[PDB]
Order: sequence, then C-alpha cells, then structure tokens
Amino acid sequence: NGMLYPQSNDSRIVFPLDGVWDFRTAGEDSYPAEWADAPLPEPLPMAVPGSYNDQNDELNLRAHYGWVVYQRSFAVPSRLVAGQRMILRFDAATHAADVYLNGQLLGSHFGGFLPFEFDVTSALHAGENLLTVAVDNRIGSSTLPVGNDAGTAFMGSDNANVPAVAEAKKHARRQNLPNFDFFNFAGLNRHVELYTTPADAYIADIAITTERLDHIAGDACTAANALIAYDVTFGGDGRQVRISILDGEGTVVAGVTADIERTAKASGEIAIRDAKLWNPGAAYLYTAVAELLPSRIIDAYRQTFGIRTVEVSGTTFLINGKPFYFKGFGKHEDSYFHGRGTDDVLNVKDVSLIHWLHANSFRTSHYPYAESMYDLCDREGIVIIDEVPAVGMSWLQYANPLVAERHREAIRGMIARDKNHPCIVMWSIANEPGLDGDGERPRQAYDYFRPLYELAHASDPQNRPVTLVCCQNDYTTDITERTMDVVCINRYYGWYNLSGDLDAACHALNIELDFWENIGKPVMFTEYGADTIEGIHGTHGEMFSEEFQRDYYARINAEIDKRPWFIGEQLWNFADFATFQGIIRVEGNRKGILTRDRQPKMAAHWLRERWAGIPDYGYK
Amino acid sequence: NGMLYPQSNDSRIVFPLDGVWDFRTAGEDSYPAEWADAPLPEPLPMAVPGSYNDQNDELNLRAHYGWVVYQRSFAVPSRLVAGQRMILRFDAATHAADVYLNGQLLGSHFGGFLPFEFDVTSALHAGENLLTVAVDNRIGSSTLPVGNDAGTAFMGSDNANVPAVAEAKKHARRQNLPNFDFFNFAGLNRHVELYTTPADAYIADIAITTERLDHIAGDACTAANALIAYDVTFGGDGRQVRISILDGEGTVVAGVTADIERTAKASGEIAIRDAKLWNPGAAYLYTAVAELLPSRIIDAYRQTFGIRTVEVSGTTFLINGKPFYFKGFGKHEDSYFHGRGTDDVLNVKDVSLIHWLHANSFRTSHYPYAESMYDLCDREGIVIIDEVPAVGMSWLQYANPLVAERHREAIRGMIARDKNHPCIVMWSIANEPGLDGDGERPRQAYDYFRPLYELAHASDPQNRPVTLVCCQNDYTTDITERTMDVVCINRYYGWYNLSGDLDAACHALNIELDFWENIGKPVMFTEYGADTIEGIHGTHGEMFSEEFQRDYYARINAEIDKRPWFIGEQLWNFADFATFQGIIRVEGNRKGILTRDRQPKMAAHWLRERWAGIPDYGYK
Ligand SMILES: CCCCCC[C@@H]1NC[C@@H](O)[C@H](O)[C@H]1C(=O)O
Ligand SMILES: CCCCCC[C@@H]1NC[C@@H](O)[C@H](O)[C@H]1C(=O)O
Repeated sequence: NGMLYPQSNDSRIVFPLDGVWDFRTAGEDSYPAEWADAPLPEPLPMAVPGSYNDQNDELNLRAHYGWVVYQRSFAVPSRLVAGQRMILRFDAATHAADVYLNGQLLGSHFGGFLPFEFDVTSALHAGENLLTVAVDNRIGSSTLPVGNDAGTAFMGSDNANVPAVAEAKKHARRQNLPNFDFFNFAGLNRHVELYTTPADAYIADIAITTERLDHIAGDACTAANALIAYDVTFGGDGRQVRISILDGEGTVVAGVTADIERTAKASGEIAIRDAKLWNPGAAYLYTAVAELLPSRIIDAYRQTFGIRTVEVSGTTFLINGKPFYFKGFGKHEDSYFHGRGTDDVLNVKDVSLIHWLHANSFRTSHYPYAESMYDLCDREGIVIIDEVPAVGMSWLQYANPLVAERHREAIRGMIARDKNHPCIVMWSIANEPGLDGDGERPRQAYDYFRPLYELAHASDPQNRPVTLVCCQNDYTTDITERTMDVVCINRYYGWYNLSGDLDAACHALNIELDFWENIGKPVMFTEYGADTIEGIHGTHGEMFSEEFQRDYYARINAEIDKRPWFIGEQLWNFADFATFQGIIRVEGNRKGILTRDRQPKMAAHWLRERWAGIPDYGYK
Repeated sequence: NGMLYPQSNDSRIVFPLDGVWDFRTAGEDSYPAEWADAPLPEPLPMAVPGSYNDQNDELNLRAHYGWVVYQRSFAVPSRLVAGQRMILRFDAATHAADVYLNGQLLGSHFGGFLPFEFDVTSALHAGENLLTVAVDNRIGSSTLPVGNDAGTAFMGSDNANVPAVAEAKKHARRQNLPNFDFFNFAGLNRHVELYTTPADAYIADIAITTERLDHIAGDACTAANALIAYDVTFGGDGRQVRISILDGEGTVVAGVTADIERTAKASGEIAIRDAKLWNPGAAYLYTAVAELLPSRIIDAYRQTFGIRTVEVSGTTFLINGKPFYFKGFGKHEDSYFHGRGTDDVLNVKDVSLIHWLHANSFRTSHYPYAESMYDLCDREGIVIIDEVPAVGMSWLQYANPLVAERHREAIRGMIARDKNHPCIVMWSIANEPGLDGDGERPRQAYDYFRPLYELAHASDPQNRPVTLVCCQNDYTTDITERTMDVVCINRYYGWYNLSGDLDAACHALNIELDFWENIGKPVMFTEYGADTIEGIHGTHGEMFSEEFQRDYYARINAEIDKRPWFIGEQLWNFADFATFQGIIRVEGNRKGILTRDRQPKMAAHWLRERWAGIPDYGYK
C-alpha cells in the first residue's frame, strides 16, 4: 500500500536514473517488443523527466497517437546491491507503461500521475543493465482522464450536417480526443530512480495523524498539548521500532519504543507538550524518525509532518479551530519546454509567486502533482486541495467497471502517497463530472460517487473533508454536490454565459447563491475567470482585455463578500497553459492571472492588493 | 429614383456640412421632440462623417441602445439660394433617421448604408439654420442587417439550462442582438451636404451602358467600335440635352444632341471608334457630360464611366471577352476611431495595399460602401462585387412583408446609386442566408430570393451577373445557390470544422468540389480563412498562429488550382475588424491577412507572392 519517497541514509541509498535517454516513436496500438532486448535503433534523445511532446520540433509529437519507447543503460557497483532489496521507481509515466529490464517484462501500470515500482532484485546483474520503457498516451471512454472514443475535443467545433465533413472525418488521422481542457502531455513526466532497503526487514509505510489538540493558543501558534498517532508498516521476513519526534531544530522532544506485531505493524500515540502548530502562512514541521531495531539500527526512515487539525463545522472550515478562508487558484503542471514534466525551479518560483500574490492555497487541478511540490508547500505554509485525474467523466463512464476501478486506484493511490502532508486539508474526487439532468441520471451519478466519497474518508487516517468540483450546471437537479463536505463550484457567469454583461452575471450569481444559502453547507469557488491576452487594453474593457479580467473579479468578489457561508475564492487559472487547439483557445488557455511565463496581468496586481487585506483566519 | 452624387459646376454648387456637430444620447425608443426646436442642451462634440460609438471614452457608446441626436447650425448667402432648388443630402445615416430643419420635420429614412435627400427650398431661411438629425441604431427581426429579437449574438455562448441564467437574462439591460459578425457601428457614418440645382428643369439621373463591343484588340486595350447607350432623366416643370463624351485627356471624341420626351427622359446610343477599354489592372475612364439646353446652359452634370462588357459564359467570367480570375477578399468599412465612418485616406491606402498584394478585386461585405471608394476603384482598376445589407436572414424574415420591401429597397437603391461604375462586375443580394434543410425550407428560401435575383437583373441597365453569397451548409438540399449566375461560397473547412486538420479539411473540400464540378456554374470563394494573432508563432503552426494561417491558404489554394471551373479566390478578411464581444472574438474578428492597422501577417506575404504569379486574364 505504501509509497514513501525514496530516501538516502545509513541503511538506504537512492540511484537517480534521470538524464538524456534514448527514444523512438512507435505504433498506434503496438511497439516492437524486441526493442527491450537490444539498444534502440537510430534513437532520438529525450530528457527525463519531461513530456516528450515539445522536445522535438522536427517531429509533430503533439499529434502523436499511441506508443513511444524510452531506453537507457545503467550500472552500479555490485557491493552496494549486495544483500539489498532493490526497487525501481517511476514517479510518473503518462498514461500507461510496460517496463522491461534486461529484456524481462517487469510489469505494467495504468495511471499517469501516480508513482509505481518494481522489485528488480533478481532482474539486475553486474555491468550495464538495459532499461526499456514503453509509454502509451492513448485516452478514451475507459481512461482517467477521460477521452472521447469519437467526435470532437472539449468544446470542439463541427459542421456535422455537411456530408463532406462527415465523410472526411471517417478517414482523418487518428488522434486522442480529450474530454478535458489541457493538452495531453505524455511520457516520463516525473523522476525515475532505483533505491535500496534492507531485505530481511524494512519500513514499508508510515502514517502520522494529529488526533487531538488541547488548549490551543489564541493565535494558534501553539497548543498546550498535542496528541499525535503513528502507524508504521513493515515488509520482509518481539521486534521493536523506535520513534523519535524531532522539532524544527532537530531536538528530540518526544520518543517511544513500540512493539511490532504481525502485515507487520506498529501503532500508538505520542503526547507533545507546547506543540508548535502548522498554519497557513506560518508553517512548522516536525520529523517523525522511525528506526527498526535489531545499539545498532536495522532500517530507518525520516518522515516530515505537521501538527494541525481540519474540521468542517456548519458553514465554517476550521484549521486548528479557527475559521479559514481560501485565497488562491487552480493550477497546472505546465511550462513551455517541459510540458507536464516536473521542474523544481518552476515549483520554487511558483511558490514565491503565491506569496507575492498573498494567496494561501491552490488545487491540484486536475491530477496529483509531483511529490516535491507538496514538500515545498509543507514548509512554505500553503494549503492544498488534492485532486485525482477524474476529469471529463459522464454517464458513459459510471457504467464502466474498468473506469470505476481505475477511479478507486487513483483515490487510494493519491491518499496513500500524500496522507502525511499537513498542507493538504481536503480531497477532490472529480472535476466537473456529469451530475444533473432528468430521469435516473442524477441518481446514477450519486450512486457512482457516494462510495468514492466514502472511500476517500476511509482511506485518510486524518479524515479530512472530501469534495467534488462541480461544473456550471442545473444545480436544482444535481443531487450529488450538495452532499459533499464542502461545496466546490466552478462558475463562469459573464464569460461562457451572459457574455460581457457583468450586471447580469452578478444577478445570476446571486440567484444561485440564494440557492446555496439554504443548503447550509460551506461553499467556495474552485474556478472562475476570463480568457485574457496580455497587452490587450480598453478604457471600457471588453472580453480578452486585461481590464475586463480585472473588472470581472472585482464585480464577482464583491458579491461573494456578502455571503458569510462563502469560505473561499480559488480562481481559474494561476497561469496560462497549453491545450488542444481550437477556436476558443488562443495559444492555449488564457484564463491565467499570470502569463505562461509567470508575468502578472492587470488582474494579478488587483488580486494581490485585495488578498493582502484578507486574513487567513477570521475574514468571515 | 436617381441619386447622383452632388456636383459643383457653373449651374450647381455643393455646400458640405461635415465637421464637429453637437450631440446627445437619447432613449431606448424615443427622443425629446423639443431638441429639434432649439439648440441641444449640454451637448457633446461629435465629428461627422463617423460612427459615434468610439468618439467618447467617458461613455460606453458601444453599449448604447436606441436613439441619439445630432445637431448643427449653418448659414449660406441668400444670393446662392436665390431661385435655386435646395437639396439636403445624407450619404448615410445608420440605421434610421428623422431629420428636422428649423423645427420643421423634413422626413425619415431607414436604410443605414444608402443615401437619401430632402428638398429644403422652403424650410431654409436667411441667417443661421438649425439642423437636427435623430439617428436610431436598433436592429431586430425586421431590419437589414438582421437583428435578434431575443437571445444571443453571432457564434454566441450560452448555458440556457441554468435557472439563474434564464432569470438574469429577462432583467438584463436591453442591447442590440445582431445576426451578423461585425459591430453595429451607428450614426452619421458618411457625408452630409447641401446642394443646389436649377429649379425649373434639372438633370435627375444618368445611366451609361456598354451595349456592344466590335472587334476587341488582342490585348483588349481597345475595340474597333464601342456602342454605348445613355439614359438621362429630368425633373421640374421641344427641349434638348447635349451629351459630350470626353476621353481621359478631356478631348471631346463624340457628341450628340437628344430630344427630351415626357418622367421627362432622353435616351439614345453613341458609337465610339477605337474606344479605349476599362480592364482590371488597366483602368480607362471617359466622362459623359450632359447639358440641358434652353449658347447658354441650363443645367449640367459630368458622369464618369468606363467601357467594358461583362458576361458569364459556361464556367467562365468574361470581361471584354477574356476569362477573368478573381484575386481578393471581403472587406469591411472598419477602422480604429472612425468605426464604419468613411475615411478616404484609408480608402486610398487600402487601394494601394490591394496593388501591393497583387489582388485585383473585393466584395463590399456586407453593405454598400461609401461612394468615393467606387470612384477610387474605377480609376485604379480594381474589380468590385457590390452587396446589399441582407445579412443574418432566415425563414423568419422570408415570411415578413416589411423585410421583403426593405430588401427590394436596398437592391434598387444600391443599383440606382452604383450602376455607372465600370469597376462593379457583379451584384450580391445576400450574405449567408438560410437556404437548406428539409421539408419546405429550401423551397421557401428559393421563392423569396428568385424574384430578388430577377429584380437585380431588371434594375441594372448593364445586366451584370447576380449572385448570393452562400454559407457553409448542406449543399445537397440547398436549391437556391446553384441557380445564381455565379456560385459564391463561404467555406471554413479546417477552422470551424475539422479544426486544425488540413489533410481532412482538403479531403472534405474536394468532396464538395466534386459536387460543384457537375453543377456547371462558375464557382468562386467569397470567404475562407482562420483567426490569426500577429506575433503568435510555431514551428508546427496551430490555430491562431501566423504559420497556420499561411499553411491554411497554401493547402486550400493548391486544391482549387486543380479545378478549371473555379474562377476566383476571395478570402476572409482583408483586415482585422471590430465585432460584438464574445469568446471566439479576440478583440474582434482576427481573420484579416492584415492587422486592423493594415500591417501584413505572414500569410499576406505568401499570398502576395502567389498572386504576383497569377494573371487577371487567362489563368484558367
Ligand atoms: C460554464 C460551463 C463551462 C465551464 C468550463 C470551464 C473549464 N473547467 C475545467 C477547466 O479544466 C477548464 O480549463 C475550464 C475552461 O474552459 O477554462
Ligand atoms: C462554418 C459555417 C459558419 C461560417 C461563418 C463565417 C462568417 N461569415 C460571415 C462573416 O461576416 C463572418 O465574419 C465570418 C466569420 O465568422 O469569420
């Protein structure tokens, strides 16, 4: 179950496999398996990690459909592999992969945004090892994210009534047809590494939870006592594990020795006096150090955590008992050359921009992000809504068992990976699925999502609130969204409807707000905005102008400020990002308050000024 | 019936009333009648000729709905008006106008793009006269151009299924809802002037036609003989008119004296030996001087004309018996400050750009242009397709008698105004009306348009071909377009459908071309293109990039080059232009091969190179 990030210490070593690999395109539905047996013929270079799509301008890899094959060689000293458990880890391969080592099929994985690993202890040998990775970019009615099996792309234009169009369509080059509004970047998007653990016995998983806070200070910087719980899982094979809690200075402030009982597990509680709490804009991190005992140490893992509680109470969202207000945006892992490839420089910069903006949060739209970003937000005090790639879903998917299982895999996987991060305060199990309509459609959606809501709660030891991000729909026939712990709505009044009429947009908004006022749940924006080309200006700003984007947030935010039960504003988007091409996408999605190069539009400055005056706690 | 452009000579004088007028906005469906009786209170300045919408950044006049009121004073010497017929002419008031002089109602008008005039001989007085003009910008289901009585604008975004949206819309500020893709610029868009004629008898109209050419030279520069016909109409009351034909140097090369017969009218024929012909890229103009005889002259008018024939023969378009090929675009009267206001500096520049591009033609999409532009094209050898404002029409309009009458008014008005221009070779009676579908819809469309086709032929003494510009539709059920003299098609394969896939776009195009091949009419493009933001670049050009626009024309034009019956390529558009705001309009319509400031995008350079190698005559 556990997927702890690979760590180097006195018992463990990590060997990164990132760099410039060999690369070939393959077929729409196959690749030569014999490529795993020998070096790739006439290979291209391809940097790892990164999307492959924008790394070769001679080819049109954005138009590629089907398989590609990665390959490299590597060698490690025999004395290091000696007697160790050897694990090959892929942080992410988008969307599906077959992995070979020295011609042996290790196995396969579906899911483009979560890590997977293989025990390669027996497949390794001395000298050069040959690592071959086939990657499948194809999406469809059974994938998450959801693709279309025929027709158009998300908001795609057609003149189906023309006989000539209908015929040409049947003979067109086959392409991925996304039911989502972000480009299908594929490949080894995140790191690849080989790591070691002890073989006889090793720590397989660690879970830390904040169970109770006693007598929280007025400023919530401290609690008189904090009761935390640990749960350690072991693999391999009156054994014991030592748990030391390190404060921010490395001083051991608490420690217990727990017995391991066999599913080898050790669990218990630890009381910490005058515990320092983790808050938005004021992070504090402890380290839980677990050491497997035989004075010698068998195995060890250092797990960062933060002490904080999260509770939905009525129409309030309480972090350490204080009413929190979300200030932020949905993001994307998107940048010019890397595509969906992880880039720690960009992550560090983006975190600084969030502070510059005086935002305090974002959502991982529309997939779990690279693990390093959460670590970064843990230490920088930025709150996260963590979301699985369940985007583009409709009734066709709810009836599909493969989809249901892939959806369960993602929810359990995301939470298994991310459970220990204090910055994560809420889980999102889908973005804009079909939930409304007539007949049995609302009930069908509910019956699909309710067990996923329950699963997210069951999987998370911290028991954080669970939500589903709702598209702009008929909210009166939608019966699912209102049952979530927090109502998260995507609304584009004045952009996709009532276009350009801000008086009418605000009037319509207030009408839907009157509806939600009665539901009595806490409600927040997870999307709202307007496409905006930097440099377009007007004295009376029209759609696509910098001025209109500014006016838009000013008019909308003035309305939600009148609602005490309205607990957050996360806009769309942090920055312009790449999409499938189309008549409404001007070099991608331009709803960023920043450009793709992270430069601030007029609206960013206005938002920065507004957010500077809004406190993390007690705004409402 | 005649609306000769006002002329100054020894019998006639023109007094221009252009300049900076007084101006007030008024109500959605009324204005204060006393504003005609006295100076406007607290007036704004408003230059005229010009649209009013972009002349005041303190107001949002683009959002204005209903009436505005113009006013100025003027005074002329009594000795000039004495014994003269006094006429006040409005070259254009968009869309409807009520005109007052000195508190007296002169009358009203509805056509927004054609001239109208009043006899003010008796309403004028000595000293300052007060001229008040109320202008109505409203469009709807009975106007040409066509507006929507409710709902949305063109290619407009909606979420009607949301209850909040439905309610807000019913309370929204009233706005014009166009069924066309160009902004509803309104006001005194063209010149205003007072002119004089003799009172007792005067020249009211002149029509010149090329009846026959005998033995045209091999280079079509001359004909051994040209038979031209004249028709002069008189107003007022053995009278005679002298008709002198002047060549380009002012030399009298022919002269006849004709008897006036009573609708007092004189008509006859004149033979011109070794006549110099008017051709695209090689214009030649004569002047017909008509002089009403009492050695004294009663009245006189100089009418410019050019000697050329136009004939559709099979799948060829013959000018002076030679097979012509259209190279060009649809235009707009559109510019940054003037709006739809006429600007002869811009007209002169645009004409030089047409030469720069090596284009030879354009269409007056989607309304008759200012008269000065046709004079310009007469002397510069650019061919024109002249079009009435019948845009946005569908079955709702075909059943409305008021629309039918306004449509007949526009066709007769356009042809009465423009009949003498040699540069005009074809008439267009609509742009993209609804023609297709099932049941009686194709037949209903046919029955509406056939008598308008016949009317256009009956109204034009030169009997030029008549067309109707057809939208991208179901060409198999459309029964109207294939009966026009030239088939003019607007096609957006690869933009609005098969988006971004030029292979599939060309495949679909060729399928429709296979259809038109058998119809046996000459066929041309009147629209095709792709929105393009200057400065957006890619190695593999996607939609909105300069490269994609270039690739688009390159792939499409290669296909039509294979069809001998395809006699012209007029793209969309000459230059970026203003539209109603919406999610597919990035600061207006960006399908220009030039920017709104008339700067060339990449495609313009490519098109210039292609057109440089295509001759006006004999390409096919
Ligand atoms: C109003 C109904 C349509 C709203 C759709 C808004 C879309 N939501 C999900 C995001 O991934 C898209 O980028 C966003 C958009 O298109 O910018
Ligand atoms: C593909 C079927 C619809 C095509 C419509 C294309 C439109 N025709 C008339 C022009 O006035 C518009 O500007 C043009 C467009 O939108 O650029």
